[PDB]
Amino acid sequence: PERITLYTAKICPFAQRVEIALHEAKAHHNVEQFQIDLQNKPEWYAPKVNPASKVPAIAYGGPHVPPDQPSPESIKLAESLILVEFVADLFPHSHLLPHDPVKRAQARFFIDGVSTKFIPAWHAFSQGKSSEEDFLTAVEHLQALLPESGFAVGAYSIADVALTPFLGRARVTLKEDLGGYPRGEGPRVLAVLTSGTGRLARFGKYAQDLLARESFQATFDEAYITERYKARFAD
Amino acid sequence: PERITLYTAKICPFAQRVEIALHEAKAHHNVEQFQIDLQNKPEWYAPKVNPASKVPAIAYGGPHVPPDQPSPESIKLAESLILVEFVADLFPHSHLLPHDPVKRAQARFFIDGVSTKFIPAWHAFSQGKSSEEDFLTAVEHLQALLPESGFAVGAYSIADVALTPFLGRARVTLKEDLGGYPRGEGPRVLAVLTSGTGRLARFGKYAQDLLARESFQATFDEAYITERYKARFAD
Ligand SMILES: *SC[C@H](NC(=O)CC[C@H](N)C(=O)O)C(=O)NCC(=O)O
Ligand SMILES: *SC[C@H](NC(=O)CC[C@H](N)C(=O)O)C(=O)NCC(=O)O
Ligand SMILES: O=C1C[C@H](c2ccc(O)cc2)Oc2cc(O)cc(O)c21
Ligand SMILES: O=C1C[C@H](c2ccc(O)cc2)Oc2cc(O)cc(O)c21
Repeated sequence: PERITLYTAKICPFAQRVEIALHEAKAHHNVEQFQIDLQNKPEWYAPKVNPASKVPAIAYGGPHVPPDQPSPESIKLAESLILVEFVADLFPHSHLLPHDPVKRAQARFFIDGVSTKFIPAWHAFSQGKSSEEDFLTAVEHLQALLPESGFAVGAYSIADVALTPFLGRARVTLKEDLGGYPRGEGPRVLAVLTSGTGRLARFGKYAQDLLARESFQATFDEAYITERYKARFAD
Repeated sequence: PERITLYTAKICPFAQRVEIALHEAKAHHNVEQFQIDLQNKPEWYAPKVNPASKVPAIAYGGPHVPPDQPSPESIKLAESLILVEFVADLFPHSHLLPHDPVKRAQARFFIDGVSTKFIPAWHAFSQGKSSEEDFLTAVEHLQALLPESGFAVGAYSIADVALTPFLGRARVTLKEDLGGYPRGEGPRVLAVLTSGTGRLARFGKYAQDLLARESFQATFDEAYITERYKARFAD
């Protein structure tokens, strides 16, 4: 494939999706990363890379240029789920996208559930807007899609990529009691989520497997995430 | 491919996405259609086909069975965008999915814009919730993605599939003054949208092309849609 510049941020779970994808493709050392400070975005980012002014975004092909001076000739692509599929499409030996058409749809249907149920339900619960049961209900929906063993469609796929950055950050929010509920309520919810027992037994094992995946650990600055998350709550 | 049963409804734009896709694949006469009455859903639909109780849904493979008695052995798939990609994946000679990885991402990015901007903005405006300018702004976003000529990425693709059912129904809503604004306001907005002139000139030509596409006309019961839409407004 042509040269890739990835515009990312350690803080952003949507961006880690693309970092995980590149790492699964064992291409993480072939691409140039540039970190965007989301509180102080470069003035060139929105007009030259992504008018939505969000990470991730990729500059694909074109001449060799400094990453803070992206070329007009590179192809600009945004949206983490789309970029994950682009990475699968560019590096087929990654096996991110299953060959079988049925298995692809099931991976993409799981992503739909990550997108329309888990993430919004996590957002609402971690901010104190909704109930614990609303969050657990959304997780049980995903659990019900899981096969008896393995990842979302057996073999690791884009489905697991979509979920993992939000799972690992939720773990941090809950382990450290940053979810807006009294002390110990956070850690109790983590155990429900990841113990491997109880109503979310199967999801708990799956969660253990997602967070052990090499690609996740290598692209997850837990110390940086945990430090930022405590400061945010402190306000 | 194995046998396909498609659970659909003339009224539903999300379902027409799959009908358009099948027709582009020149496979519309190979699949069994079953019409779901969304006001009186069969009792077997949710437990045996799609627990979300929505159309479209596909039963894939399995034995030959009556469509109102779907087999446990067929693979059940739901979500119109995912089913459109499944159809592209099953019938590659349809050319619904471009070969080039960059062109696929651009088609899918357009769909993201159809999904996150056009459809929600149309929904809000057609019900009287938001402003005309909010709707036109969302359309101009899509316009800005269009190439100088052709469909969303040049060649017809899944991108155009995603949009067309909502465009053709919006046309009906607006032509017939069913949008909640005084008489003539509907028809004025249609001309803005489809004239090929003005601020939405390029989109207007594109709209002309989407609504002339054979696949759209063959899967669009305009008389049935127009009759239902007038009755709805009449309440
Ligand atoms: S997490 C950082 C933000 N990213 C996104 O919101 C990406 C979401 C996209 N829809 C996607 O790609 O999935 C970000 O960059 N936000 C900018 C900001 O600071 O508001
Ligand atoms: S238009 C008919 C309804 N379909 C959908 O809502 C499908 C949306 C999906 N998210 C998709 O596939 O894109 C439907 O069947 N509604 C059931 C009802 O009557 O409420
Ligand atoms: O069709 C979809 C929609 C789904 C999605 C659903 C809701 C949402 O808010 C965001 C994404 O994401 C996807 C991700 C993919 O890799 C491939 C797909 O075909 C889809
Ligand atoms: O990644 C996405 C998300 C996009 C989408 C975005 C927002 C939304 O609400 C629904 C869908 O739909 C898709 C449709 C596809 O064919 C392939 C894709 O990769 C995607």
